[PDB]
Amino acid sequence: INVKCSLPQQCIKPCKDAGMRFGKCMNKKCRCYS
Repeated sequence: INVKCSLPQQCIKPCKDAGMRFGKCMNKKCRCYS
């Protein structure tokens, strides 16, 4: 899914359902990481 990009510190919103905390910004997309 096309999602904006941002640091893992401010990616909790898009990574709330996943229940993750960390993340990775790349390819104009933010990934959720445990």
